[PDB]
Amino acid sequence: HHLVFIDDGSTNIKLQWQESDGTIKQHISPNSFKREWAVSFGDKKVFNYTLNGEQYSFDPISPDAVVTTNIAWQYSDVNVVAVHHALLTSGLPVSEVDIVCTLPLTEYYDRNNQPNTENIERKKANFRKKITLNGGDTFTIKDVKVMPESIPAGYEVLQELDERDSLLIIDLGGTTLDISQVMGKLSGISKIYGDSSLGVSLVTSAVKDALSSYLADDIIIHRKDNNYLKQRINSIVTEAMNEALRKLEQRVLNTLNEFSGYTHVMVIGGGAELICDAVKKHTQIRDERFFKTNNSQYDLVNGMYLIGN
Amino acid sequence: HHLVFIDDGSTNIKLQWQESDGTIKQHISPNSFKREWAVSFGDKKVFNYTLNGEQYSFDPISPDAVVTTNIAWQYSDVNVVAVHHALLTSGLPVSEVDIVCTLPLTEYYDRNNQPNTENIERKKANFRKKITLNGGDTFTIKDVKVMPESIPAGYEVLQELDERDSLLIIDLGGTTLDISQVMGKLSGISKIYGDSSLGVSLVTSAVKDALSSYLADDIIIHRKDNNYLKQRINSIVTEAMNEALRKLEQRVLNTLNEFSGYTHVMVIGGGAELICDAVKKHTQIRDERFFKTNNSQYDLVNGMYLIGN
Ligand SMILES: Nc1ncnc2c1ncn2[C@@H]1O[C@H](COP(=O)(O)OP(=O)(O)NP(=O)(O)O)[C@@H](O)[C@H]1O
Ligand SMILES: Nc1ncnc2c1ncn2[C@@H]1O[C@H](COP(=O)(O)OP(=O)(O)NP(=O)(O)O)[C@@H](O)[C@H]1O
Ligand SMILES: [Mg+2]
Ligand SMILES: [Mg+2]
Repeated sequence: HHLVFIDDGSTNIKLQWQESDGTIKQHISPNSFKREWAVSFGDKKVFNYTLNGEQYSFDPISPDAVVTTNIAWQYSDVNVVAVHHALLTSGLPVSEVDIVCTLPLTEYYDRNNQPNTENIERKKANFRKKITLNGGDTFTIKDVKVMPESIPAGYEVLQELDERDSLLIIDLGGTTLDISQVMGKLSGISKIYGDSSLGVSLVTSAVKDALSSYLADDIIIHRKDNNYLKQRINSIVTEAMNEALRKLEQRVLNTLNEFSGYTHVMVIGGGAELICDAVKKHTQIRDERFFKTNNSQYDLVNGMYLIGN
Repeated sequence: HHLVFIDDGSTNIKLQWQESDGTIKQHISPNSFKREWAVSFGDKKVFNYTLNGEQYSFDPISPDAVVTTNIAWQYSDVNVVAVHHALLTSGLPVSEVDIVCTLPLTEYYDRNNQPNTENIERKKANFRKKITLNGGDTFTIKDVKVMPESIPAGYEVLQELDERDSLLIIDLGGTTLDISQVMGKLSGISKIYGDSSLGVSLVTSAVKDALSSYLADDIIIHRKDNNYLKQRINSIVTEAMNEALRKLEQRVLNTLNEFSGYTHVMVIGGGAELICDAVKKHTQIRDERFFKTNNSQYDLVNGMYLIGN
């Protein structure tokens, strides 16, 4: 079977898997689905699913998309649809697959930092829900393993740490800021933290107000090039973005005040690039001990792959 | 002992209690504390606390206030400080008190909608942490009981419902939208929902951007009076607020699509007035079965009082 590692996040589903020839592929797919089939009169291609006697369709523009920011989204029908759609648009041949998926830190672990067995099993069972697609066959999910978010992204680093050092893993997602503090060699977890009131979406929504999702996203990724901005549009948007970024940074730095005793720091998630500078400065962590990739939104799923593949 | 009912929310702490003479009092106190004593050279009055060998002070203006939007805030040192400060500014005489406090729906209950016993006990034990105040004595918390959020606010109504009807309780807080669907006579809970990516703060922050916290709060509460706006300031702020409100409404209505089979609807929390209209319209719930007070931010703590007092 193909083995697919899946970071099913509330913004995008990230996939990683190894091809027959040993080539490693990554994939990303939005999770925007409405609880209704999409109608095409001939122009658009549509992905119309049925899950539990309910219609779903991929829809990246309707405002009536199903919410994905609630806690129980991890165990929802629409999550299952989102994962099947990701598989279906990945380029993998339709087939039986084993998967490894994630639960957010505060779902994977209980408030005593021990694995939450009931949540883990609920996550596995969710993918037994049966799905159909109009005008095509669907992947068949077989074995399901569950990992926590965060930890796998830091594991390659954790292997190099003294059992006594501890890595601070800072994950700024689209809708959440989650942080773990983990003992070297993954000998234990000293602290877990989850705050769903801040994510990249703060900045995206701010920019959007000053003014699709793409325009704002493009404006943000190209904030360092003045000609792109002037070109892409027709000074206000700019100030708004900088204030959003400023407020984002302020709150992230506030959050870090909840942690101490860490010797190493790593920043992951799609928002890593937006707070990287402010986090390095504030932590005063000597650079050899500060970790950030150039593909931050895939750090988790890559770490999962290196562990479980 | 005085018995104090406490809704310790991430924005404000709400208190309710009965006086010796049977008079019912309510109180509200912000939860903004920095992990450091506040310095007064003679002008300001300061509340400087020590919790676990750590300094805290009430601070409604410094940006470095301790975060209160993370999940574990319910079990934090700073929560304990916030509750003692609320008591201390309530007008109650300093003394030994029994209290009833709340856990959010998704902390009080596990993902199988059964009471989470470990979380409940962790909440009780939190108030055993010892606290001191500079230049004054602190209340002594004795017995602690814990109720869930939401349910108590709807209980007076639930008593009147057929065991077969079900009340949809919609709680828009400062940082969270939580919803329960409860069988009449509190015979059971059919569904629990928690989304921490939306709250009144969306609107408050939007207004603030268009431009203290008060100015934005005042602008919002008086959005229906054009002279107040013109007077309070020096058209932009207006459009921004209306777009924030519009987006708020859109997402709340999206959330309601996750629920069905309810015969009654109730809207509570500080944000109830901001979505009341859109919720009544969208639900198409006949008015005798739609419940909203004129003191929405105290609905929970009042319901707790009526139950436990
Ligand atoms: N280099 C970058 N600069 C700016 N934004 C980025 C960058 N890379 C990714 N993003 C965006 O950051 C957002 C968050 O990405 P991501 O962390 O993968 O979301 P998520 O995992 O699905 N959300 P969550 O459930 O809260 O953890 C997305 O909208 C990305 O497009
Ligand atoms: N009638 C009103 N109109 C507009 N805003 C209001 C009104 N009443 C209260 N608010 C505000 O709404 C916000 C949310 O209040 P509240 O629901 O009590 O917060 P909370 O319980 O502490 N937050 P949370 O932990 O997310 O549940 C506060 O900032 C209030 O000031
Ligand atoms: Mg993520
Ligand atoms: Mg509340």
